Amino acid sequence: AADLADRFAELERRYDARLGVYVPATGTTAAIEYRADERFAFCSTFAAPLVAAVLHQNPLTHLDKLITYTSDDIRSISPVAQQHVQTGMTIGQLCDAAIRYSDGTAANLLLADLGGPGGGTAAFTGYLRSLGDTVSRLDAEEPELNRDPPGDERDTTTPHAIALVLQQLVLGNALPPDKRALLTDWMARNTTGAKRIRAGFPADWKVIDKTGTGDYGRANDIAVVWSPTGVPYVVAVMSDRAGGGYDAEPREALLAEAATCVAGVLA
Ligand SMILES: C[C@H]1[C@@H](SC2CN(c3nccs3)C2)[C@H](C(=O)O)N2C(=O)[C@H]([C@@H](C)O)[C@@H]12
Repeated sequence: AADLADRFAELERRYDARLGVYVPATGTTAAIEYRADERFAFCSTFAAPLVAAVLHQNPLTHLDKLITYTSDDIRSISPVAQQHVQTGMTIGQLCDAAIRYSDGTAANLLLADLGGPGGGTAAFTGYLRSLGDTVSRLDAEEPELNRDPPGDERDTTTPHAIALVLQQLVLGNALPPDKRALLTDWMARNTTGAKRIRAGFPADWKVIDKTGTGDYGRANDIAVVWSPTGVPYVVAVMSDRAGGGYDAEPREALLAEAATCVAGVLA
């Protein structure tokens, strides 16, 4: 706050970055928005609504179905799937890995499970449309979805759009309570987000999140946070550093600082 928009702009200059932030309005707080309707690549953030789509589409015990895969299926960072290729992974294990480790092979297999044209990308986009998101689009799977040139609309969402999607999934009634809890718990146990939105909120706030990182210095985090008294907020922070070209380093610190600024306003 000096003001908030000024603080975000200062961060953009510091990190030679484009920063997008959205926090939906609540009973007593106005929406926080900065470049909130600009498009940014999903990166692995899409895996959160992907898991919601797969959960919604199937009986709960579909989680117990074993999926087999092999060498040519490992095409992207896949910390868990690389370890289990010899035995296979259940849908539940794939959901766990896709969310908690940003496992790209897991995401790819879940896309294939959802099925339909574009290896599942069309049905994934259709799931978002069913939640009233007319903005986001997924066009490729991993790793290609991380590589669209700056400005290209393929594989993008916006801080505004993805926040409203996440709000419905975790806080709203997009999913029945049992599936909602599975999704929430996986994000609660995320391993990839300690230096992002989590870094910006006091330890007595609960944080669940799904990160994303890609080329052109892309670094995102979408989260639901709860105050010490149980008041929830949805926080979407997205960034890229197109000025550094394809190999621009993603800079988590930017997201941590942006989240700290948001937390200051929400406290
Ligand atoms: C690039 C990963 C991660 S960030 C990357 C994983 N990293 C580290 N692992 C151990 C130490 S740092 C850096 C990054 C992420 O979510 O943070 N993300 C995606 O988005 C892909 C894609 C395969 O789903 C991946």
